[PDB]
Amino acid sequence: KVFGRCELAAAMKRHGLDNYRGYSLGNWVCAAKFESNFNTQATNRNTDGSTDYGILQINSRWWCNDGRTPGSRNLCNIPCSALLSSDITASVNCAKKIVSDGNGMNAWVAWRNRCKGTDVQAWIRGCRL
Ligand SMILES: [Cl-]
Ligand SMILES: [Cl-]
Ligand SMILES: [Cl-]
Ligand SMILES: [Cl-]
Ligand SMILES: [Cl-]
Ligand SMILES: [Cl-]
Ligand SMILES: [Cl-]
Ligand code: NA
Repeated sequence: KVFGRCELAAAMKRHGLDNYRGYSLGNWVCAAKFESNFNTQATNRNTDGSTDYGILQINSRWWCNDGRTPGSRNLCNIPCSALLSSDITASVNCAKKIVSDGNGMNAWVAWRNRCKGTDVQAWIRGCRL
């Protein structure tokens, strides 16, 4: 599914991401735009052989099982295919674990490079929330 900006903001608000560990909703919407262009089916292969999955590009080295990342962990206890669903529940529940891991949203390279320190409230402007 390719979400609209406000559609995704509403879905993330309903799943408890607004101010989760102090990160306002616009941070999560901005991260999704630049990681995946709001497409749940996005995949990208890394040099190390791991793959990033779904709207928040969650990596198979640590967070999900894809059956082809040798010596990896599955800390979210999910098949990586679950992260590509039109239902963002699995992605949101795993993202809450990642952002609690000590580096906050710096875990998402596109957030650090494109969202951090910008006016992220712009990402939820005009939305009915
Ligand atoms: Cl947009
Ligand atoms: Cl915000
Ligand atoms: Cl594996
Ligand atoms: Cl594991
Ligand atoms: Cl699994
Ligand atoms: Cl959803
Ligand atoms: Cl933090
Ligand atoms: Na894994």
